[PDB]
Amino acid sequence: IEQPRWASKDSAAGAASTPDEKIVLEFMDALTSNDAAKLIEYFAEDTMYQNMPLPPAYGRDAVEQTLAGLFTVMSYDAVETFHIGSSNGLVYTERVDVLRALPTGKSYNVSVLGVFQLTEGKITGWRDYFDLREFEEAVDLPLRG
Amino acid sequence: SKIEQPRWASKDSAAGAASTPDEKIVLEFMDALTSNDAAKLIEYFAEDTMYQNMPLPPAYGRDAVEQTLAGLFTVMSYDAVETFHIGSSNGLVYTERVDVLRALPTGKSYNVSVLGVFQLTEGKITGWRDYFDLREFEEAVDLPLRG
Repeated sequence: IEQPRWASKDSAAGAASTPDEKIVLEFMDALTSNDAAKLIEYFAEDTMYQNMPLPPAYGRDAVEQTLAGLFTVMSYDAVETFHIGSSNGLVYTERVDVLRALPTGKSYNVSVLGVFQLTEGKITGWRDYFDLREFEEAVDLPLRG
Repeated sequence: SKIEQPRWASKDSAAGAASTPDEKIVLEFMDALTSNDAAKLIEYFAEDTMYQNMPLPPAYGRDAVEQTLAGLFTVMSYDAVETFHIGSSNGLVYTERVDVLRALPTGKSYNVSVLGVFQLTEGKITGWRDYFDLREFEEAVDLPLRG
């Protein structure tokens, strides 16, 4: 994967400085496992999940339905984290997701900046920011259209 | 014109406010965004800086950054910048906001969900990278900016 001009090679910024940062870094290694069963155990029952160009999931049940649904048509082949920071109960990861669109077998590097809210070491919020359209026209999978 | 705060926005009262010096810089820069002045905004930048709204190409050095900002203000006006979350670590500042944008060609407005990262040394911006869904904004205000 690409390590951009702007991504500092002070390779921490980039490592976990707080326990939450270590949880978020752990969570994203579970991402490449591609099973929403293992991922959902990091969530509190009162929680959210929203890839922002798509509609949000609220509560633990809805989050599982969305994660699972994603894995029905896509796969994480790699998650690369350049910058990880945290203030005020919030973690921020500026990373790159390597996604294989399952129905078309095609792959893409999604540049993504995410925010996680943790509460007693449980994810109470997860919001991924990126351009949905450039993912779609690159892997032929219009996830909204 | 007015943003209502989403139900997921952290209720920690500090999350909303500037938690460090770097953060209040980045917060004030955000208000200068409503000045729609690339020459005013370019002030906040160290000169070995960069800028990238992430569905668009990166601009490196203040040269491009001011010019890139300049080209955007040709078809766009920031009406408002509502910052829900702001935090910092290891020299970077992150803002989770809503940008109330208006297309000068069509007059239409759309509130764009942004997570931005600002790289700060100096007290001067050395990197600024906005993440958001571009297609959503374009369709909404009818102003193709990539297609």
